[PDB]
Amino acid sequence: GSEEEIAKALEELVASLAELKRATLKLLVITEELKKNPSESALVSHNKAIVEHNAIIVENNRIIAAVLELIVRAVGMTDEILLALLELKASTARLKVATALLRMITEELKKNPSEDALVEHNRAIVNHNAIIVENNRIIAAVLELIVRALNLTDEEVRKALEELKASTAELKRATASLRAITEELKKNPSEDALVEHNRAIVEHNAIIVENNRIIALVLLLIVLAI
Amino acid sequence: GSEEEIAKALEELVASLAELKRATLKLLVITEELKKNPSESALVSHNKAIVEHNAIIVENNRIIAAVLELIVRAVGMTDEILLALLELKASTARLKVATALLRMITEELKKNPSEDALVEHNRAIVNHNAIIVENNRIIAAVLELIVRALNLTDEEVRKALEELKASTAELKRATASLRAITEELKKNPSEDALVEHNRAIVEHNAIIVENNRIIALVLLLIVLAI
Amino acid sequence: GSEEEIAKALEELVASLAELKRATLKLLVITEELKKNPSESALVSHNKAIVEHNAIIVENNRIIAAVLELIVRAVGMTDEILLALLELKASTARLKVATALLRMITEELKKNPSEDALVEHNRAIVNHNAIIVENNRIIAAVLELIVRALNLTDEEVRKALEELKASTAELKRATASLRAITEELKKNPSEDALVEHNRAIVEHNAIIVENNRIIALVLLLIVLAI
Amino acid sequence: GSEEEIAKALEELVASLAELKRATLKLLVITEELKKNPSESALVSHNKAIVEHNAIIVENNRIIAAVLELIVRAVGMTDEILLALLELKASTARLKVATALLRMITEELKKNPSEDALVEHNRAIVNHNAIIVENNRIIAAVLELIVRALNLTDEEVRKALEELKASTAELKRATASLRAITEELKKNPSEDALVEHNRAIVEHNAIIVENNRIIALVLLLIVLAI
Amino acid sequence: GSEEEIAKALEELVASLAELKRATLKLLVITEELKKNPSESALVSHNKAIVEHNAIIVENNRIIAAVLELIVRAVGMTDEILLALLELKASTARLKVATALLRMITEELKKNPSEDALVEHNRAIVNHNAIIVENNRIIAAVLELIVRALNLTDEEVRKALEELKASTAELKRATASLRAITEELKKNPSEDALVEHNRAIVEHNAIIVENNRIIALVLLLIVLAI
Amino acid sequence: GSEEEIAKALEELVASLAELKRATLKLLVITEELKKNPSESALVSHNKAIVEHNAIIVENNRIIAAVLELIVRAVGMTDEILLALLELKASTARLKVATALLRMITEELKKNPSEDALVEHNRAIVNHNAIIVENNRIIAAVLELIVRALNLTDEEVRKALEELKASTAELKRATASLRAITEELKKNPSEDALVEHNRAIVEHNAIIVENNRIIALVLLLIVLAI
Amino acid sequence: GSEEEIAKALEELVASLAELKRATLKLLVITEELKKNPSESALVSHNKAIVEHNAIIVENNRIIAAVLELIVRAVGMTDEILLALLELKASTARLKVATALLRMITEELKKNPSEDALVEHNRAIVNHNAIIVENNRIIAAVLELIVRALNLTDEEVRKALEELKASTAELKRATASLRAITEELKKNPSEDALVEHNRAIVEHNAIIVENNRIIALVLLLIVLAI
Amino acid sequence: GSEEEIAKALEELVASLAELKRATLKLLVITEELKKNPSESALVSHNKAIVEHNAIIVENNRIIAAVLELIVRAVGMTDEILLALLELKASTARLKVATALLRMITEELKKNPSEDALVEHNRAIVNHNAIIVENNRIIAAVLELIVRALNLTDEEVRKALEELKASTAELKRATASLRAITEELKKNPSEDALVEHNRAIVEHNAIIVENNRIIALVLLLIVLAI
Repeated sequence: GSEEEIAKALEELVASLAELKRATLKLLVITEELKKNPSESALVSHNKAIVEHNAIIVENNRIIAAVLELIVRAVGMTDEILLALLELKASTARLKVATALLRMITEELKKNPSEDALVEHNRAIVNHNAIIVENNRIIAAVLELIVRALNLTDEEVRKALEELKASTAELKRATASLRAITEELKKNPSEDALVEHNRAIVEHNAIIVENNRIIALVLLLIVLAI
Repeated sequence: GSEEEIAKALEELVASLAELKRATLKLLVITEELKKNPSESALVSHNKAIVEHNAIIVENNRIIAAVLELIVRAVGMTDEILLALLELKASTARLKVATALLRMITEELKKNPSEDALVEHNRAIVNHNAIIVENNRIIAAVLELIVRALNLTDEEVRKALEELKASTAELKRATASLRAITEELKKNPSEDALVEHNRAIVEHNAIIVENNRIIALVLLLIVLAI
Repeated sequence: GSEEEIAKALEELVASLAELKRATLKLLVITEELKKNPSESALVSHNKAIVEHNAIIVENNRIIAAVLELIVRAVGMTDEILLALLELKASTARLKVATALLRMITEELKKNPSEDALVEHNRAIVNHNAIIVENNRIIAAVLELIVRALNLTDEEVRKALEELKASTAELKRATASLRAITEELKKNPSEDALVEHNRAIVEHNAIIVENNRIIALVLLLIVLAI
Repeated sequence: GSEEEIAKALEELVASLAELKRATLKLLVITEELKKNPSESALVSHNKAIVEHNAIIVENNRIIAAVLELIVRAVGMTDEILLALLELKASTARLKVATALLRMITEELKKNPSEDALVEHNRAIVNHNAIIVENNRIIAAVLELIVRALNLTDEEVRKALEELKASTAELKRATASLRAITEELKKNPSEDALVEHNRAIVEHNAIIVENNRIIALVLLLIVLAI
Repeated sequence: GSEEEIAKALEELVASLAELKRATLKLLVITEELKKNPSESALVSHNKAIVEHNAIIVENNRIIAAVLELIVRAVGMTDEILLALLELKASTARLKVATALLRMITEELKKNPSEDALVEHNRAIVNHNAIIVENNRIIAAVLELIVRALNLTDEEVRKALEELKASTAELKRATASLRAITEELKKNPSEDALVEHNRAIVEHNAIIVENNRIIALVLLLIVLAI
Repeated sequence: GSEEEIAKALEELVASLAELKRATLKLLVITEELKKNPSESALVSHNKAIVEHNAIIVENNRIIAAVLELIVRAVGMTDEILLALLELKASTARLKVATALLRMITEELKKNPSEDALVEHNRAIVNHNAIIVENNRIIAAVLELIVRALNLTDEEVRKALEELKASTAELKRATASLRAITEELKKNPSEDALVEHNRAIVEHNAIIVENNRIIALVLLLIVLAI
Repeated sequence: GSEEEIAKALEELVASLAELKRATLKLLVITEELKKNPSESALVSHNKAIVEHNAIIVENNRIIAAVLELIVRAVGMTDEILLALLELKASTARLKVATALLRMITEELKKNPSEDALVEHNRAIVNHNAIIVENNRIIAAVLELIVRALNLTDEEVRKALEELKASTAELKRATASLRAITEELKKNPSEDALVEHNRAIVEHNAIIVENNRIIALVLLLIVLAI
Repeated sequence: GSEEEIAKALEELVASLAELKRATLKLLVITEELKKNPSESALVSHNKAIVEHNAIIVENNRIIAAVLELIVRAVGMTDEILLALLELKASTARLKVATALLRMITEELKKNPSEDALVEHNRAIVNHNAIIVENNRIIAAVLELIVRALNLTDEEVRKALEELKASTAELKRATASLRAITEELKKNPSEDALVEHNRAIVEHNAIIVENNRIIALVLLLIVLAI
């Protein structure tokens, strides 16, 4: 795209980041309220709020993928870039699918809530997040390839990629930990467990938001360096 | 006011009536959903929907009081009209107060829901409706006075007033019936009772909406007859 | 307004006239279908179609009043013009009120239809039309005053005013005739009467549409002569 | 506008000219058919075809006015140009009004044809054409001013302006002649006269089409010279 | 564009070149027939054939400009390239305008032919050709810039550019010669002159076709070298 | 644009200049307070105030670029002007990008402040300013071209351009000096250095504000001279 | 506009005239104080007071232009009136521009005062005044046209226009004289010259105030005569 | 308005009447002093006192017009009343305009007094009074209509209206006489004439004060009768 398109889309990206931050703060609020005064309708409303937070994350990742396609068309594709963009477009579609899946089981839970339904819903949230994580790993791989293809020497870019690789390994570890406690919950579901689990989910989402911040710093540094 | 003001306000009134009808249909839907698949979070969400429906009714009654004030200033006050308008303005303020009361105990229920809280909330809904009923009786008394003061001979107006008086006596009977089953619920609260009770509430609200329709026909006939 | 505004508004007027003609043809169709195969749901749907046709007529009269206000501001007010425009604005508001009244009793009929309700609805249609007639008389009086104030000597204009005065006296006679058969129906209501009556209504509406055509010719001739 | 807009609009102009020529040929055909086998339905259909031909001329003049506004914004306004463009915009609106007037009396004739209605319709066609003529005189005055403002020395332009001034004086004379035979017809209406008159109308329209051709040559020469 | 678009468009270009060659051969035929048996209707038909040949050249130049825009978007704009492409787009629009001008004066000649009209038409053909020449000079300048911007070392490209620069200077000389004999004809118009002149026109068009062949060799060599 | 648009936009420009001056005074205040009582939270708040001051500068440069686009469309583009405006539009987008980058690392510093983060933030402020400088150099080159294209002989304009060229060379020198001390700080970071550095930043911003004042004097003189 | 709008705006005009008179008296005071005790800070403060006086004059001329637009819309435009109002709107925008220019060089003088800066400031005041003069000449030409268009025979109006033409020619002569002494000062700048010059400026402003008084008498007479 | 508003405004009216009486006595004093010891500065100061007396009359008429607007809104408008109130509001604005005109030529006289200026000032006073007279005639017509609309049978009101009509005819005669001697003065201006004229002015003002007294008695009787 043109510099006007790229710049406009980065303004939309930073707007989406501000909205994502605000939603993360709100989710932390309702997580505290649930911790202090846990109840069945509180659990249902908290889960629905988590679903809307995830939908904001998905829109953030869509805008990032759009910006990257404009950036790569600016610089030019390469073999490894083209294979990573085909992987990115696949993961984007898989995410839209899992987003619809999550929203539909959310509506089932809202209509007919029960503890078993909360367990199933939490496990489906953990699978949706694992798909977001894979989307972020592919986006990070694309940015790694774009920087290596440019041969960009900016120490600000190298520093931001060291941050992005650290955030990616941290996000893998947090994803594994969340799948582990999810398998615990599935074995021993209880309201106290549902609360501890939703807490760990909110920590995982916070780590994903940090990942999206680092990704946005890499995009901004690249767009300045080209 | 001028004929433009009255006509504009009647456009706002008919818009509010269409909105009220739409909300009544929606409320009947969720009442059926609650009847078929009753649950605690369904009860909480149903009660919150009743609160938003009542807020729409209150705005309808506010617009009616505004129209009547413009109509009476058009025709001129009289002793009994002025005394009924002072009674109307008092009842309007009492309704704004009870509306805030209901919204605040609604937020308490949403935050900390339980069966006892649902009973208390249903009793406060029944008191809010009883205040709406008194508001409608005073508005009907005002229209009765305006027509008798004009000495208006239109048989369409007399017919609509016979409808309005029948609807008013019906609304007294329905209010008494709802207070009776409310005193039963308070004595013997149960989920099955909470469901049967919310059903009776929705029937009472439907009768109030019929009353507001007849009231709007009387206002339209009066504004045409002057 | 400016010549661009007036011309645009006359394009809107001629568009509304084409729509009105199309609706009149459609209404004649359903009148024939009702005559051939009369039934209760056919009666209800015919009345609802008459209500939508009347709403189109009312929008036509609104556009005519707008155009006349722009024309008079173009030429300049005069004592009799200003008094007639205040009479026109009053009749416009009264018409918006009666339009809402009719739509609301239409919804009552649709929801709770019966032969008595059809009679009451037909009488309310006849009153709505009588208000349309008064709106047309005031609009014709305004155009008579505008032409006399300009002192316009065009024989095409004089001819169109002879047509407009003939159409106005014809419309008074037709209105009286329709009120007469309405008083018959109210005395002796029957399905055969409801059919004959709805036929006479549709004839009356056709005469109103002829009046609106002549009115539009007068506006076009005036706007060309200034 | 940009050179792409001007070129596109001149392609639209030449397309409209080809369509206008085709319509003129068709109109000459039906004029001959009417001359050979004159009849009432032939007269009505011939007049309706004249109305559609005039609508094509009006669209041609709208496109010419658009092109001139883009051309003048290209060169820059001047006092006499701006006053002539305000005269052009007024004449454009007056023409849209008379076009709607003509179409509506056309529909009246088609619906209720008679010899008197044919006379009135032919006279209204002659007035519509006289308005087209005034539109063309203003467009020619604008082009005269644009060329004199540029101080353009091209002998091809001077030749085309000598053609345009000759065509304009010819069009004044032909318009006067057509108004003269129209006043004859109005005095002595007969089918033989209606036929001879429609023939003279079609000759007048042909002269207007020649005027529009010369106007388009002037626009093309100007757009090449800037 | 993509390699599929570029290749398809070059297939369209070579198709247009074959069509242009065929048309040039046909035009030489009718030029000989006119030389052997010159006559007024032969002159008119020959001129119309020249107009259709020029229209084919114009379509060829449109396709060349399209291909160049796809090629430059492939390589990237540069200051001098962007300024030459804006000059090219201007010349393209000027050519579409002059093409319409020529077609319209062609139709005037066909309808009302005379020796004076043939002289004027031949002079307008010579001006149209001079515009084609300027279009070709700009296209050649664009290709010169594209090759210099790539820094392309292919001796086949350098050879084709030496041919293109020689053809361009030859085309300037031939254009000047044709304007000289055109000024003679305008001074001393005669049928023998019209024939000798149309012969010189056909020679000039043949030189333009040679220019378009060399241009196409440069485009093909560039598209292979990138 | 019209004289109203240009004048309104220059009123917005002078309003932005007054706001920029006020912000510069405020920044000098807090710079002194930091010098007298330096502390980590004082450093963080000072840096955030510098970021808001830079955002005001960026809005000032956007309004200047808007005015220049209206001015050039008033006079007409030229080759060197169009190339400089494309350079300006690119630099405008690059500035919006770097502005978002700065705001995001500002939020990172505010959330997780430390001395290392202050060093990195100061280096990013110096890069943002260097981009503002490049924006101002391009704007000055554009104004130089507009004046030379008009061939404007006003001695007031020549004087203001000698001021603008002196301010531009001064701004280059100050930018280089600030990058030099930034490389010192990066080598030897300390609180005392951070303070001395923020002082030099504020001096650099003051020089940019002088540049924007001279630019506005040139725009005002040009708009009067056209 | 309506009689209320015109009258209100004339109340604003007479208020602005009273304020202008008061400011002229104050400026004469400080002019005398400067003459008696001339000094650099006295010169700076006197010049700033002259700038605020000129800003009051500019607001006076804005209100006058507003009133004239309401008056002409009351009576109706004409060709020469419309061209003079376009000239007035242009001069109004040019004045707002020169007003901003003056205020900004005023702030430059206040911040960095010197004898050279005082000379430059006085020359810019003289240019600002020359623009005020042109604004007043255009306003007087508009009033001359409005009166001639009305064909107003009132001897009070003719007398006031003879006064207005005399004041206008006097203002031209005074403007030329002030430009002459300005060219002296620029040639031979000295504190004694700066003082003598500021004296001549204050005399010129007094003559402008007399012009605005006569203009207001003409507006009042016209508004009474319409 | 309310009875409190009407009563308060009538208290303001009676206060203004007392002030008007006091001012009339003072003006008679200075008229006598001028008669005994006539001189140019006595003439100037007397005229300025007449201007302040006229300003008091204008404020009296404003308060009366306010009271009438409250009274008519109390009773209700009618066709002739509404047309007279529009005439009253117009005359009120025209009077505010002529009041400003008089005050401004008063300031011109005070600043630059001379015998010619005194004559011109006296003629402008006589025109100002003629506008006051027309204001009073319109106010009397409004009161005549208000009383006739009420159909008020009070003999006190009929008597006061016979007084008001006599005062009105007397005021017409006195106005004509004053215009006659004003036309004498304009023909034969002299100090002895200026004195005799100011005397006749003071007699006219006394008649206006009698008119305002009768008008206020009629308002008081009406407000008691409603």
